[PDB]
Amino acid sequence: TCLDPDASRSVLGIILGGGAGTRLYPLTKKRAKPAVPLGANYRLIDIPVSNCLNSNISKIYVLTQFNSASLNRHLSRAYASNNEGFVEVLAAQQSPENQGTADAVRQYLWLFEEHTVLEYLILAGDHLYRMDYEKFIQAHRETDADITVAALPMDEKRATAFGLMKIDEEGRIIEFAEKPQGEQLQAMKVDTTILGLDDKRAKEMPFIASMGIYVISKDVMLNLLRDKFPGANDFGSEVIPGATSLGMRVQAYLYDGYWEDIGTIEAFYNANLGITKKPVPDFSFYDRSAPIYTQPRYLPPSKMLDADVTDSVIGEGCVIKNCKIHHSVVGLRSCISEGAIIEDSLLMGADYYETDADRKLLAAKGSVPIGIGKNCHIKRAIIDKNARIGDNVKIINKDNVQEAARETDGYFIKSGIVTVIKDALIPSGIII
Amino acid sequence: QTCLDPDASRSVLGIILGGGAGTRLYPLTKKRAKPAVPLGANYRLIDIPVSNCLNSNISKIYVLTQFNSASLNRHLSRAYEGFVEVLAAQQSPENPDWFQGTADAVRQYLWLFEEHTVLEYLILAGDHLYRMDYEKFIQAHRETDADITVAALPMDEKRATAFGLMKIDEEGRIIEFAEKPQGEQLQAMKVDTTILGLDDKRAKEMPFIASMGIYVISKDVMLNLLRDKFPGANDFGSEVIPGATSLGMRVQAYLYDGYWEDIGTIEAFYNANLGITKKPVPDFSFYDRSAPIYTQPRYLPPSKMLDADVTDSVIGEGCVIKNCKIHHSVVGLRSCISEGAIIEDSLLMGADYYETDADRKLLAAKGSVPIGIGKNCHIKRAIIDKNARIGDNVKIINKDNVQEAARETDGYFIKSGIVTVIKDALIPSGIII
Amino acid sequence: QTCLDPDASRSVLGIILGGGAGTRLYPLTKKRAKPAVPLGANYRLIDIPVSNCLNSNISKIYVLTQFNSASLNRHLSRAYASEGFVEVLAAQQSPENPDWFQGTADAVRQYLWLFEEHTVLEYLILAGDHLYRMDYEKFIQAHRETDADITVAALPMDEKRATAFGLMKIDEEGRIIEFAEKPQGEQLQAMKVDTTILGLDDKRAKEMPFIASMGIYVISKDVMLNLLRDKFPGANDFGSEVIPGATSLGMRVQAYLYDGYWEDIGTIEAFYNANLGITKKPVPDFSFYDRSAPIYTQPRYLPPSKMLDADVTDSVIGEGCVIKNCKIHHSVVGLRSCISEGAIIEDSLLMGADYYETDADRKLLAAKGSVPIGIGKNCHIKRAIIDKNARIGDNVKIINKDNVQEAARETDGYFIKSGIVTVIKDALIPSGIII
Amino acid sequence: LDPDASRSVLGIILGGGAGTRLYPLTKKRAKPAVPLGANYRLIDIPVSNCLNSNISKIYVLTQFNSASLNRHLSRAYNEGFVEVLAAQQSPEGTADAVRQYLWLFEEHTVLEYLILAGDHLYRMDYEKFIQAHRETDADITVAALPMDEKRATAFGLMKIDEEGRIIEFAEKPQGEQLQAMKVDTTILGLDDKRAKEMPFIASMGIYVISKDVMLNLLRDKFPGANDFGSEVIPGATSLGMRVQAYLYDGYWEDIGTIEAFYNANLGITKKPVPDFSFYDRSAPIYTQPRYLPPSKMLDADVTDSVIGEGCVIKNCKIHHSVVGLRSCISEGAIIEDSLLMGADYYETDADRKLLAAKGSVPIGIGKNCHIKRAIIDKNARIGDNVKIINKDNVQEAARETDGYFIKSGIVTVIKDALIPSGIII
Ligand SMILES: Nc1ncnc2c1ncn2[C@@H]1O[C@H](COP(=O)(O)OP(=O)(O)OP(=O)(O)O)[C@@H](O)[C@H]1O
Ligand SMILES: Nc1ncnc2c1ncn2[C@@H]1O[C@H](COP(=O)(O)OP(=O)(O)OP(=O)(O)O)[C@@H](O)[C@H]1O
Repeated sequence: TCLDPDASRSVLGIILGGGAGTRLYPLTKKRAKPAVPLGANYRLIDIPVSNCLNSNISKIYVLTQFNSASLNRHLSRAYASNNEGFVEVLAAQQSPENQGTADAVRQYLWLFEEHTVLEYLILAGDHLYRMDYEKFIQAHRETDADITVAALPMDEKRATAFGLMKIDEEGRIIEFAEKPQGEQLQAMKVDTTILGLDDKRAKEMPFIASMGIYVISKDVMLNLLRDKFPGANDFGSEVIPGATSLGMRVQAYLYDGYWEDIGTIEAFYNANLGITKKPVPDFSFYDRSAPIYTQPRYLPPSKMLDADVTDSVIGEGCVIKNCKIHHSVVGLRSCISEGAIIEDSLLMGADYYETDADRKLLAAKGSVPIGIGKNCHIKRAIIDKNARIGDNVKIINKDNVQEAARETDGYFIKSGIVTVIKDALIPSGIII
Repeated sequence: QTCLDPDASRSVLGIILGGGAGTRLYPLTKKRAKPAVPLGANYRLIDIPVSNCLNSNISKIYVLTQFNSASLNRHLSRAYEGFVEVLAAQQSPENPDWFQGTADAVRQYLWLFEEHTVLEYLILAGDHLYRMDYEKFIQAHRETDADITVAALPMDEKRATAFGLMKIDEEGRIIEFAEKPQGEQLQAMKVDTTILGLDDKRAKEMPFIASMGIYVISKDVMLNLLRDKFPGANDFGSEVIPGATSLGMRVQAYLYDGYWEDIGTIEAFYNANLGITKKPVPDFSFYDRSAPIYTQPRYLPPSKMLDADVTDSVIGEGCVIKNCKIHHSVVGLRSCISEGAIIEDSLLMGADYYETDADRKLLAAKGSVPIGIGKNCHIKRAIIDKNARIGDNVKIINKDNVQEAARETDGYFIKSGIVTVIKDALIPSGIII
Repeated sequence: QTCLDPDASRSVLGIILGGGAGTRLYPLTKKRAKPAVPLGANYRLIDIPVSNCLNSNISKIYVLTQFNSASLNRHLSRAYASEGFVEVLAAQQSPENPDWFQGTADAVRQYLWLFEEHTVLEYLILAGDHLYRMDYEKFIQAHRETDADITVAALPMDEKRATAFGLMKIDEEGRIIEFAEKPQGEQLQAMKVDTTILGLDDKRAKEMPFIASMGIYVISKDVMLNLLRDKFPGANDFGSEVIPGATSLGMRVQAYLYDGYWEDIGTIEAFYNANLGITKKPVPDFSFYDRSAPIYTQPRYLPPSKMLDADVTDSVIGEGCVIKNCKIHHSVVGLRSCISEGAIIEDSLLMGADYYETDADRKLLAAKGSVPIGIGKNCHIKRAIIDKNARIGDNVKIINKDNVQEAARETDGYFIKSGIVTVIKDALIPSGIII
Repeated sequence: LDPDASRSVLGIILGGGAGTRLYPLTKKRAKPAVPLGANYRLIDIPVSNCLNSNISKIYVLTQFNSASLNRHLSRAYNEGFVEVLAAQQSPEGTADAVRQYLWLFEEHTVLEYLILAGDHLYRMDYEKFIQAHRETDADITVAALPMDEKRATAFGLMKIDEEGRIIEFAEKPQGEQLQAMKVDTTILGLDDKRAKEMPFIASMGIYVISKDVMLNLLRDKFPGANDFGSEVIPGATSLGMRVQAYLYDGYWEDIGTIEAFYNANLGITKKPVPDFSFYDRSAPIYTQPRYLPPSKMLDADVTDSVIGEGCVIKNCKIHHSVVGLRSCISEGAIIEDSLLMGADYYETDADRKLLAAKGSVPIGIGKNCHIKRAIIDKNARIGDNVKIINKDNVQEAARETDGYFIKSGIVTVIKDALIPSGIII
């Protein structure tokens, strides 16, 4: 492995966040998508960013729909330092009221085209994966590629679930397809050994699917967005396929690592309960070499009055009273009162703590303090930031609902997952 | 409403008395400079004074320590018009066998401090737990036009006999000291804490004020006192201060109010550490929305617990807890507690790094005992310094109940009944302490 | 002796008004957001307000600007990115000058929801094209002590200079009770006041019986939301409409006297004079550097300036210049400037260059018959503003003999405003051309 | 490289010690802090090269601590760092300096230790230099500098085999031993027409040592040595260790003495290419940002000179000179063939008045002075009508009590030296 010029001074990271589907609502109701809490100590945005930094990419642009003081403070307090690097948030619009990937990038082509760089690293979507973009860049160069598309291998089963690419002798992408049913699926079968897989697993996974992350030569992208296809919206559907029709060197690169998508409540839910996996969680946030970074907070060590946790992870600066936590992920600052039970749940915690004087007024006012009230029962749920769950609240959804837009009540049910909205106040005794 | 003009940042220099040799806090100091001794699961002593200075708006700070340490330099380096530099008297991680007093350590570097264009020097002992905004303290030093201002800690007769008591006049000016006075000498030190603005009731119970290693000194005064006046004084506030007073210099007292404990003793250190899990609320809390205690950003992941039962305990960052019972203890960063373990009344300083599966399967094929508390162990009333490789079935419970014990070879010490396993130490399986 | 509490850092948000379409400083603003315009040889306009904030202890700063530019972004990134920040809030996200108008109020209102996300007590509103230094704290301190809703920095002046500003009338306590936009005749005469009321002596108060707003305001957070969302949702001008209206509602709009140099540099003529002004003798009315509150800028690490044979009178030389055998009189020479053999620079502002062209490059340019960046051989440039990366060819004489005053020749690389010739950025004027 | 330097290589800069060769420049400040090129300090050379080489771990060994030296380092420069390690507890060998801190260096988990000793202007990507030490399974790769003969015999030399391996060391060898040192630099890198022109390789004082190796060489194999050059490395070779050589051909000019120093400085003003520029499109020499204003010039006629930052120049002439930062030059003064270190700050017109009515001169070149072939240090106060011209073309001398010291005919005014009006030199 060796890139020259150095990636740090020759590559520009462009993360496609913000602009995304409301597939994560209500989590994206009162906040920029990139800012969505993850793993109890992190935020979605921290993944591609950390990967960029760990991959020696120091020039990072975070694309988003609108501006967030929260996103900034997070990115500013955790990365604003890396020299000659930077991590700037570029926002699509001027307000949270109301795009298309290629559109997103094109909007700021005027800014992008200013940096002296060889390639643009286009990272889009929402995934939990650990990649070293460097090897991916090297391939892009050692092939005089104009566009190098990262590809995920898969057997013909889950193959008709994604968009498939076809490669020639050299691995040059020659054709595309969206869930080719069956009569025309086999046509997409290529022998992936050409991309680095061993005959064994290549015969198992004879299909390649776009991963939604690319490397494009500084000049190509400018020409593609600015001239060849100025009216396109998405990349993996228009630009990429179109640059192919023009006969450009569109190369494939195979990623054989962990890759879990999390653009939906269920996927996200399950992804998060994933680090409580036995005996080894397939994805680990911490890594001796390529760890995921976050905002330094200087929170105290979690306190535990009399808790009986089992198969769960606990975030920083927690205050936990006598209770029972099972198979769950407790976010930072999370307060859990007496006799509470938490099961297969993701408690995102809080952004700040409330003092005793505070819990004092709230009481006299008859309101509920931040946290899980006394003797509450939380099952299969996501309790967003600053939730105020009153006493005796039971979130068990016994009738087993699957859809509910109970916003006014501070919640939402999707795929059977109850999700207490951020800053929501769930009154004592309420059952769900 | 009142501010330091000029600002603390550019007119004050922090001089932290990190420590020297670490005789008192041994074995914790063993080949580790005192300022770096692990504190409250995620911090190090040096964090308190430094943090207090940063929050107090003092960005220029030095840390004197008889010997140096690799980690102290890594901590400060990574953790921190400002700077934090270590000024060692001996560039060796080895515990010095020669003595160096505080005025010695300070005077030895007086020449470098002189190079700084500041009005005062803030002399702080890096051995106590507590929070303080030195801004008013300094503010006071200037408004009272004193040569040296001394922080005063009020206390009752009982606590009084183990401190350096001051006697002030009606204007708060100090005019006489007494080192750990008793009998009649003590009686003669009774003062009217009212003068310093103390509560009238909290005054009847605490008619004594003690120096507390906190001082503000005008530049010139310092150079004068250490160069001309007392060039042979070893102890700073034990001689140099009382000495200044006796020369007619303006030595004013500034009443200090709040939690304050000296933690240079194994017992004192122990206590203050387990004192963070005091059922109601710890009298001292590292966290503070306004002035928190800073430490090194480690990016450790959330602590995992397979089947734990924690009571009156605090868990640091990135711990890996299997099935076990943790009671009234402190668990430092990267701590590994194995299956069947039982922790009672202990302070686990944790580890400096995690051991991988490679070192695992290796130390498992050759048998060696990995870092952490081995299976079915039992640690009662102990301190387990960093990277302790504790075999399985170990029972650290001081059966014979020995107060003082020095078995540095077997990998540990014992003080006031506290079994402190030495850093890096290895206690073979079955061992019983 | 006394300071804010809380301190400006956590309780004061800085909102800067970098500019609209920059139609006044054209062509210096041609495809360049106003905040970015090169200033004083080694700075950009935006450095004045941002630096005043930082030096006043204000770490949370936003910069408003109708459009955007790469340079503004790169600059703020490098010079200040380092709980503070200096983010740009643009109306239009393109470098193209907006052909549509937007006001200072429409501007702020547009992002009020963002400003709304900041737990601050006040909003410091600063214009972004005024040359001056100021410790905003005491001024904010006044806003809190007098429990005002809006405090307006006031500038004393004489009848002659008053007619070009927005004047205000104060009562005995200094509470503003009236406004008048660019008042003249008896309209003006009624705006006379007693300056001693704000702390001026009687000698100067007699010399300057007027006080004009100067685009500096402190504003309680909610007074802002209320005024912009409810009380005047249709206002476009923040200072000539929204303020008076708030006054007209009986809100506590208090004045605060400003002492010192202050100069508007948003028009060409004034921009020219202010920039040339640092060459003043025996001293400059305004100095960029200062022991305690300097005007910051991006660290470039450029090498010291190189001079082969320069007869330089009353001038300023920025970082990394390359002068040969020439004459530089009463001029400002920007960073990376390249003045050639036998050149004569009289009374001009050389913006400089964004980069150095290597020998090789010069070879290609010569072979293609083009001009390298910089003032060419035997060039005579007087009373002009030469924008960044200009390629002035050999023997060019920008001397405007026909004494023209206004001329729009954007196609030839220059506009003439008030007799001041301005060469557009990256312009190229061929050998022997006389302007 | 892989792992990369940033994380696998530690930087150890040595530039303290006596180095008295530079008296009185190093009289007060530590050696690394010596002013340079109008806007720099010696230390910026080896530290800048490191950074531009992706070397983050950087230590700087100095005889003693310096308030101004650390401010310069902190202000100018999250895995990397640049820390100063003092050898003594007060300002009143070389293998010893490294050994003394082995305990500190030992802890860092790296693969190599870049050692940089001595002071001299030069730009080099230590990366290709480490890539070498790695592919050649070297345990110590030494800097190889080719040269003719007048040079070849002046410095120690290295004989290599047909693998680049170093087998011998000869300190200033002449005659038949000098001949037994010819090597044909074809192996190192240079071609045939270049090599023939210089078949002699001399060590530079820069080496790449494998982490462990250096730990063994300093505490075991040779815990009583003083120099890396003539003792540790030569011995290290004899003991039979893979000691390689690394060719380096690029502007190399030492500056350990006033004359070398002085000449290198004025050298940056030499016509065409000065041989060495601090700035560079790729790897520039970094320095502390002072936000100094542009330089004012009332009526200066300057020739073949270079103006540093924030200078306040009145009526005067400047010839073949290098004016440092904050230089205040007065009317009628004439500066030629000199180097002005500049000044560390400015004095207000209100502060100056307090000088006249005190019988003292304000920092900077007073009125109608005449500076010829001299080095005027920082904060130098030179009253009206001074004439540092060295009339009786002396050479060496000494007049500490007279704010100056003469060496190689160069009058070097001590930092803060107050030279009264009318005096001459
Ligand atoms: N030689 C030394 N250099 C630096 N710090 C030291 C040295 N000796 C002790 N210290 C540390 O300095 C601080 C002051 O020591 P100590 O608690 O004895 O203060 P004291 O008795 O109030 O006053 P003094 O030490 O002047 O007599 C403590 O935090 C201690 O660990
Ligand atoms: N759309 C805009 N966005 C940001 N700044 C703007 C905009 N339009 C003008 N500006 C800037 O706003 C300032 C104009 O305000 P100024 O202090 O001159 O007061 P004014 O012109 O008398 O009244 P008003 O504030 O209503 O324009 C200038 O600094 C100008 O460049």
